[PDB]
Amino acid sequence: KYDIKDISLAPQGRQEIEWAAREMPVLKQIRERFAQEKPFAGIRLVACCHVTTETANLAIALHAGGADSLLIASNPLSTQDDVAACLVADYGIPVYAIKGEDNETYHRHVQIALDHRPNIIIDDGSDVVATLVQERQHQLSDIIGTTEETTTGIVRLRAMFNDGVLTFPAMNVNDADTKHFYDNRYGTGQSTLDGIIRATNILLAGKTIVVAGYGWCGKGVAMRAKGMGADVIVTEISPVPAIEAAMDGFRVMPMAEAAHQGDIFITVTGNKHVIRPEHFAVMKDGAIVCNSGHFDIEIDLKSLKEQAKEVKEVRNFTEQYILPNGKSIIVIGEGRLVNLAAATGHPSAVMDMSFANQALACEHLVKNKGQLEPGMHSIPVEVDQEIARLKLQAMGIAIDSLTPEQVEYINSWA
Amino acid sequence: KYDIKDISLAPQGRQEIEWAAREMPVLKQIRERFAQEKPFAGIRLVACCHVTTETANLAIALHAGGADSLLIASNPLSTQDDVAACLVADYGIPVYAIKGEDNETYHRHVQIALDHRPNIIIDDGSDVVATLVQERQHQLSDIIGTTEETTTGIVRLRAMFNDGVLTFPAMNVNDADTKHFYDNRYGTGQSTLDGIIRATNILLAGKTIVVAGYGWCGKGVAMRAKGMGADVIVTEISPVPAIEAAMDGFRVMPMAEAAHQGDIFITVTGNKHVIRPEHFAVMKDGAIVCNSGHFDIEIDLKSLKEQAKEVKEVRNFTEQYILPNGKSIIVIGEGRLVNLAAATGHPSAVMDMSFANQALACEHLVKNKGQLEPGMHSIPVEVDQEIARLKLQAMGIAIDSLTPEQVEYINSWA
Amino acid sequence: KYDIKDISLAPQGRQEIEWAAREMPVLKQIRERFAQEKPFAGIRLVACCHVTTETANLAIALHAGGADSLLIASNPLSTQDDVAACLVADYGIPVYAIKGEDNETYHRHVQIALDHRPNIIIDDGSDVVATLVQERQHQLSDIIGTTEETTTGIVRLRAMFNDGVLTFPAMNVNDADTKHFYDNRYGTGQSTLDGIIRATNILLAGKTIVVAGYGWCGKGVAMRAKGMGADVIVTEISPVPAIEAAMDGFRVMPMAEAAHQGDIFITVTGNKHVIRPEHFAVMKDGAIVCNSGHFDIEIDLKSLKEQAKEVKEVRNFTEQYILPNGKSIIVIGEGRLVNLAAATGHPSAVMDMSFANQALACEHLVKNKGQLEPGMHSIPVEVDQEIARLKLQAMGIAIDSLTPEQVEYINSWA
Amino acid sequence: KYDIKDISLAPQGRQEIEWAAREMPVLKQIRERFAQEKPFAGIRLVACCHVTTETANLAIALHAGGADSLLIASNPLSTQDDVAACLVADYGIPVYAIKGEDNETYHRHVQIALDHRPNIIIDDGSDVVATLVQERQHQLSDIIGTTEETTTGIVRLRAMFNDGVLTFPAMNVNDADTKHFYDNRYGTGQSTLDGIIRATNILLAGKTIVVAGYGWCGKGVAMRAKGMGADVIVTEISPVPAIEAAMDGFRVMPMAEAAHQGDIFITVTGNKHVIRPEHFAVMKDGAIVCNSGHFDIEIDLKSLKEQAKEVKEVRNFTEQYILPNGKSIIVIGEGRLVNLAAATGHPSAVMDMSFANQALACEHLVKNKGQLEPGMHSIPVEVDQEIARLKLQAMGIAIDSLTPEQVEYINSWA
Ligand SMILES: NC(=O)c1ccc[n+]([C@@H]2O[C@H](COP(=O)([O-])OP(=O)(O)OC[C@H]3O[C@@H](n4cnc5c(N)ncnc54)[C@H](O)[C@@H]3O)[C@@H](O)[C@H]2O)c1
Ligand SMILES: NC(=O)c1ccc[n+]([C@@H]2O[C@H](COP(=O)([O-])OP(=O)(O)OC[C@H]3O[C@@H](n4cnc5c(N)ncnc54)[C@H](O)[C@@H]3O)[C@@H](O)[C@H]2O)c1
Ligand SMILES: NC(=O)c1ccc[n+]([C@@H]2O[C@H](COP(=O)([O-])OP(=O)(O)OC[C@H]3O[C@@H](n4cnc5c(N)ncnc54)[C@H](O)[C@@H]3O)[C@@H](O)[C@H]2O)c1
Ligand SMILES: NC(=O)c1ccc[n+]([C@@H]2O[C@H](COP(=O)([O-])OP(=O)(O)OC[C@H]3O[C@@H](n4cnc5c(N)ncnc54)[C@H](O)[C@@H]3O)[C@@H](O)[C@H]2O)c1
Ligand SMILES: Nc1ncnc2c1ncn2[C@@H]1O[C@H](CO)[C@@H](O)[C@H]1O
Ligand SMILES: Nc1ncnc2c1ncn2[C@@H]1O[C@H](CO)[C@@H](O)[C@H]1O
Ligand SMILES: Nc1ncnc2c1ncn2[C@@H]1O[C@H](CO)[C@@H](O)[C@H]1O
Ligand SMILES: Nc1ncnc2c1ncn2[C@@H]1O[C@H](CO)[C@@H](O)[C@H]1O
Ligand SMILES: [Cl-]
Ligand SMILES: [Cl-]
Ligand SMILES: [Cl-]
Ligand SMILES: [Cl-]
Ligand SMILES: [Rb+]
Ligand SMILES: [Rb+]
Ligand SMILES: [Rb+]
Ligand SMILES: [Rb+]
Ligand SMILES: [Rb+]
Ligand SMILES: [Rb+]
Repeated sequence: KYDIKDISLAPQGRQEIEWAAREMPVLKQIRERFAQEKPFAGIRLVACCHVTTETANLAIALHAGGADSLLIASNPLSTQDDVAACLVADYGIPVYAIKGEDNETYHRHVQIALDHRPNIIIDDGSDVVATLVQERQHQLSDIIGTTEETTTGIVRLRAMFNDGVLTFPAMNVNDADTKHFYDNRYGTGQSTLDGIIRATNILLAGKTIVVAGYGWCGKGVAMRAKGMGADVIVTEISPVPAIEAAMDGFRVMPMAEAAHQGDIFITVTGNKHVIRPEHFAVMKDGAIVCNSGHFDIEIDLKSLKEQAKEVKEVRNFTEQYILPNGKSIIVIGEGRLVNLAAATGHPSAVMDMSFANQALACEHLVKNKGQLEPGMHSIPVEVDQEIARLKLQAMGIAIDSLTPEQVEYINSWA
Repeated sequence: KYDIKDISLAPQGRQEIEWAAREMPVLKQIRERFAQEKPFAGIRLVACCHVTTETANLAIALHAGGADSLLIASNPLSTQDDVAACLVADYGIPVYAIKGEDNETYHRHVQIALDHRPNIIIDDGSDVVATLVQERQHQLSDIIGTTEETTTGIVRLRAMFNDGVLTFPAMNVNDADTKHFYDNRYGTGQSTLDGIIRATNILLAGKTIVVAGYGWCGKGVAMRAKGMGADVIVTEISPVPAIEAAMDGFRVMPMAEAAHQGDIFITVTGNKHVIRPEHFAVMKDGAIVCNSGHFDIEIDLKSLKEQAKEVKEVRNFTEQYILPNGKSIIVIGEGRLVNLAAATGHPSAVMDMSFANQALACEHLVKNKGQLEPGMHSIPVEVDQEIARLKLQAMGIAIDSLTPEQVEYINSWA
Repeated sequence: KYDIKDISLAPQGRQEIEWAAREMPVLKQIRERFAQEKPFAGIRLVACCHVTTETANLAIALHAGGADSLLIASNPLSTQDDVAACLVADYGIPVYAIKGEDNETYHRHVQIALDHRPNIIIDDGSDVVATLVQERQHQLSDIIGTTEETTTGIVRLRAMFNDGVLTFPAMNVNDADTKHFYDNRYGTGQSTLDGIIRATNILLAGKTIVVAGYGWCGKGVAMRAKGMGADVIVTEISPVPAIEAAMDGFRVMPMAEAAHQGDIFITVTGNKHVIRPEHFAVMKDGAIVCNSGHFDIEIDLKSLKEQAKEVKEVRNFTEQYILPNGKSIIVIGEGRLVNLAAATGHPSAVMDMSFANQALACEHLVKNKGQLEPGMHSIPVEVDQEIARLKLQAMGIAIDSLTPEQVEYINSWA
Repeated sequence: KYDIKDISLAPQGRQEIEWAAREMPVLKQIRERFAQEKPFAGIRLVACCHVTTETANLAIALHAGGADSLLIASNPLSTQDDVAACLVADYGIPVYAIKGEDNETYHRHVQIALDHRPNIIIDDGSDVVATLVQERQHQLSDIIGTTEETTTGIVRLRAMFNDGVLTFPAMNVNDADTKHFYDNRYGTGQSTLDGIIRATNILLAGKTIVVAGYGWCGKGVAMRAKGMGADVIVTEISPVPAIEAAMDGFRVMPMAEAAHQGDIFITVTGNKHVIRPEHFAVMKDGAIVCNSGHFDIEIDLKSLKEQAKEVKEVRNFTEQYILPNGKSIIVIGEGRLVNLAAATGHPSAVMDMSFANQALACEHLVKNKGQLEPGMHSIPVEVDQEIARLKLQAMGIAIDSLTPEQVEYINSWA
């Protein structure tokens, strides 16, 4: 079966999926090869991903390869209901995903997905893999391998590995060059601001925007906020990215100092409770807070709800918390990934490369079944580099190649 | 009465109007003085504006001042139907404006507006003022003055003046410092890209974006396109702004040369047929064209429709024209103002200053009734500067002031 | 005769003058017409300019036109001694200008210039014109007109006008579009940072740089400081440019608040005592202060010297003032124009347009002798626009032109 | 003994060395510890480095640690003669380095340095290490280890390793986070443009600048050229950095296409013959070419000299080659590292971290003598991270630290 909002949205979803595919030519080439070679014949697969037009294009590629897939939502607010209807109605792919589903429904979907007995699990944040290892030790025989889309999931998998429970291969998709160099940086940079503007309509120019974290995502968000005229503050816990932020022209300071100054706060750390009650207490009246790291827990919304004497929905995706002293704190997207909650996530141009990595990582797991050591595996260099070559070609860009004399010069030392 | 889509949308419109008001503190101060002083007591007023949350806040301010106002849509795609509902149901202000109305409905609304016998007309593009002068010479005895919001309207007013038919005062709101330095540049820069992204979800980074025109709007569009990672080309007809664009790091070239290279074309010239049939024929497969100047005629869409063998709707706000050779041209928003057709227009932060100028220009017209010469009047300097002082204060920014000795130094030449 | 450092430097000066001429093609075209038409036959001329390779190219053009010219230094630190040598030895043009000359030498040079009995005076800062009006009322019968290169000179001329003593025509070269849109903004933006880096070798990335003033020069300085990775603070006295700086992404605040934070301070206001004793006392240990407005009095160096217990020369163009608490304040170029004191001033590409305006303004004065009203005259629009057309062509940039139907559309209001 | 230009320059060199040390506080702390602990007592050391004020501060730190050092120039045009005089006269350190020395003198200095019988070799480009391994196999017993400052040297060392001749430990200083993230990127970005401007005085705004290579140095040069208003073209041989360049807003193309368009060409590839005769032949008349990669061979100057019918020195650091068809090619710095040839190299702020890595890498080699495997060693993470911590502290920047609960969250997976 399936569990979706409205099957009648399938014609609209089909339209949106085809529009998204215009900038996914690398994944389109992979799909056409998969249709011929059927690498996933007889394989059962579970994908826990954001249910978007880009994920649909990945799901259709795995379907073309013969995979018996089941899809569930990575996050209650990121699901595109028209996409879910199209995958069920047009491709017969079971989808368990409703935009705005409660937590009980989400956990039921994880159980149904584990009952599919997947051989391959594509995960985004590692929730299904963690639940497999904790609750379904008796199913581990099914597992050929798993993949992990995002930085937060990679951290979880390392914790699993160090705990001695990562007893199967897991492909580190996030850390492929063609994933986090583009998706995490340029994709998040544009789509995070997109979500903020779609939720609030606010002018970014002249605002002070605080970016917590200066890794791949933070560099992108700060870069684009600056491009839109914002005064950017960066917070960090490590000195190397902190120095980078300073030399990129941004003001670096502890969050306690930034909390007095920000008009908009954006967390992209992958860590818990980066913005806390002692920070809410000193924020400007009407300060906006939002999260672009995989889990909402980066903002301590639980404490904010306790502190506040009133909460009201002021707009789509926008809630106003009123503190007992009468000052307000505006939260976008209930603290969930603001690019996917309030807009449509990354453009398909960067998801082409992220999901090419997903598709070829799944092919890698099956082709090498019985030959991969348990634990985390990076994407093979040849795969990573071929995705880049294909994407640069599809963007219409030509570059140079080394001559035999230049190759001789590199290998020379005298 | 009125002519709107659905009066049941009024509670939603009220919520949106109040959200937009948060960054209109200057206009709010004017509203509060107007409610005390009633400068528009006994005055009938027509406003032909984009029916947005920002225009609503202007209409409420004129209402507090005593104006007997009637509002019609400047453009069929920019009307926000919940705003129209709120103005009718909560303020008793007649609104003739339905999103998506046809051309005949629009011209019927203009005739209704003129039958209101306004003493003051606020216009955006000067269509109502042109109709008044053309068809209603007998009504000119009613006119205390008019105002004009946008650059294309100022150009039409100059042509009316030179034709000898501008026989009343017209306030040049567009060219106030606190209007086109901010609205036209920073407002359009953000909101134009907002409309493109809401229509297409396209990644701007890595695209070649052609901006036609490097005036106030084109400077803003190019600045923010560059900030979002695009490769920017600028076209021009005048050498001073062309040199500026070169020294700002942009490529400058004729549109015939840009036509082969652009991925996204954005017209902001105020002129007719800037993108032409001979340009469509050489564009890249899947090039996107859109317009952010007041009238759609900047793109020769009539010719495009005759060159195309087929037109498809690919998603909201987006049409795909397929040429006989199979290549596609994408049009956003039917060539209408892309920021207002596909998104919500400028943020309220800059419309605060634009519409503070409108309200104070109307006050200037009434206080000086029977004393102003016919023709175009600029916004008085003391007014323009007071809007800037109030806005800067409302942004929480403090600056310096000259000491008495520094003042003496300025007036010393020895 | 002349008064220069070393005439043996002439071959070196000739080489530098010819290098600078490569990006002065507009002025070269004017020189070639002048040599045919001789507009300055029988005219005596004084030029008080920065004695640079660019001024040399201007002097050569006036010479080709027949001018009996005499050149003196506008500023003791900006004189290039090899340029002075070449103008004397190769062109027989009297030059009174020695790099590093003392104040008494400068004032002696002004007296020599006035004894030349000029009919035309080109001034930069209006010092010679003020001396002429103040001391030489009997010579005013010689004057056909004067010109003024820089913003501070225009301000002094306005004060002369309002005092009733501007009894001849003065051409406002600074405010020509092709002057202060390019020279003042992009020229100063690059050359000011050039002077700072040549004086100090300091990394700009990661520094907080305070720019006093956000007019044409301050916009350029802030733009390029930001481009080099600095955190930029802007101070102002007027709200319109303050809002601009905020929407350009810069922090705006009073200088008293900036004084605690800046690593490098750059004054470009045209006003007196913008950096003050109460600012020195709170600056960071090792803060650098410099001036890029025409006169050094923008920084209160007199007070700094009295607050300091000791001053050391730390390298060329750089002085270290040590305060009693042991903290240091670094002054570049003794507070004189840092681009011209520590480097070579604006690139010749923008001086081409500035000094094309000078040459054509002198021609305008002579062709209209005995016909111009006393007071300030702007550069004629046809002149300003022709300079822009020639410069754009010389940069190899082609743009569009309106078709006949597009022209008709502009003049249509119906 | 020693071999320098002029011992009388020592007072000026002392001044310049002290000025440079103001932004080298990390290396100053290392020097003070070294003065106490004497890690290099009884050690002989050779450094082949650019003989700059920053290298002098490193040499003084090694001297404080008890090292018996000898310094030679890495490059004939980068030597600062006043620094060389100060090291000889004030510290008794043998320096063999004359700015502008011929190739025969440079090779003699390498022989004298090898006759010092070093135990530690600090190299920049690996020339001395290669000569040791090729010519002095009988001295390898002396060697505790070597270090390598730059990317080109690292490539050479890998070639040595793969050839089986890297029979001792070599510290990869270049690839430390606190080296190539800042030095190669932000340092080269500023100092390369500094050198171009000091040599030519050219306005960068409005020029087309071609950057060959988009690694750490290329990203910096392109970023700063764009910050100065240039239209930037990037050439590459690999698709990952090529896609990055596009998404950063730059035009990516093969060098054969860029050769027609560039006004200024900058090579930062580390490879041979990136700009070739077939490229010179299509360049604009007056195109400027320069190199910022360690060796000049990135530009085929040998072929340019053969093709040209004439060469003349048009300015300091600037040569004009005239081709038989009369077009000119301008070369800066004889194709040598333009930041060091025409200016003073990187600011001391970034060399503080690069040379902290050098100093602590030398301490690491001695502390671990007899315990390091032959081959290339990366800088230990704890050393790399401590340099960053110390530099961030000295820049006056404070950041956050993880709470115990955040640490628990990272190590958790369920
Ligand atoms: N919303 C999206 O579409 C999207 C896309 C990609 C990744 N992500 C998520 O974004 C987050 C960040 O990913 P990334 O690739 O940038 O990771 P990263 O490892 O590259 O960077 C994270 C950075 O945050 C810093 N940091 C950690 N804790 C911090 C704290 N308390 N305060 C300040 N800085 C802190 C770290 O020092 C590091 O520099 C993860 O949750 C990842 O899954 C979201
Ligand atoms: N969409 C919005 O919200 C919005 C906001 C403000 C203004 N506008 C409109 O935007 C347009 C531009 O206004 P502006 O204030 O920038 O005007 P402007 O007068 O300051 O600039 C227009 C520029 O376009 C150039 N130009 C004219 N015809 C051209 C052509 N054929 N090709 C290339 N360049 C050409 C002109 O030389 C000029 O530099 C007007 O139609 C105005 O009404 C729209
Ligand atoms: N060094 C150069 O090569 C060079 C080149 C051009 C002009 N200039 C000089 O630069 C100065 C500025 O010229 P401009 O064209 O930018 O002038 P402008 O009139 O366009 O701008 C000056 C700005 O400074 C602001 N200001 C004035 N007093 C201030 C104060 N006390 N604190 C802060 N802001 C203050 C004004 O509000 C204004 O916005 C003048 O002295 C001019 O002669 C120097
Ligand atoms: N001048 C300075 O002060 C300074 C400072 C640091 C490093 N360097 C030198 O700069 C050079 C580059 O160093 P890096 O750290 O940026 O190296 P890197 O390995 O990070 O980057 C080099 C880049 O050039 C590209 N490339 C190689 N051959 C090419 C070709 N033929 N055409 C185009 N692109 C090509 C590679 O794909 C790579 O992306 C080296 O020679 C290094 O020693 C100089
Ligand atoms: N349009 C999208 N569709 C699917 N996944 C997305 C989209 N935008 C972002 N993501 C992914 O979501 C992850 C965070 O949960 C990121 O690693 C990113 O790859
Ligand atoms: N949010 C908005 N509400 C009302 N008018 C707008 C909005 N955004 C842009 N405009 C105005 O529309 C005019 C163009 O028709 C511009 O001059 C601008 O002032
Ligand atoms: N290279 C230069 N040669 C001559 N004058 C210059 C140069 N650079 C700046 N100036 C001029 O000096 C004036 C300031 O005194 C500026 O208005 C500017 O036009
Ligand atoms: N100021 C400087 N002093 C010494 N070495 C430098 C300087 N600037 C750049 N370099 C170094 O030169 C190397 C290239 O030969 C780079 O790796 C860089 O670390
Ligand atoms: Cl493949
Ligand atoms: Cl008011
Ligand atoms: Cl001419
Ligand atoms: Cl240490
Ligand atoms: Rb979508
Ligand atoms: Rb080599
Ligand atoms: Rb709205
Ligand atoms: Rb010069
Ligand atoms: Rb130096
Ligand atoms: Rb966790």
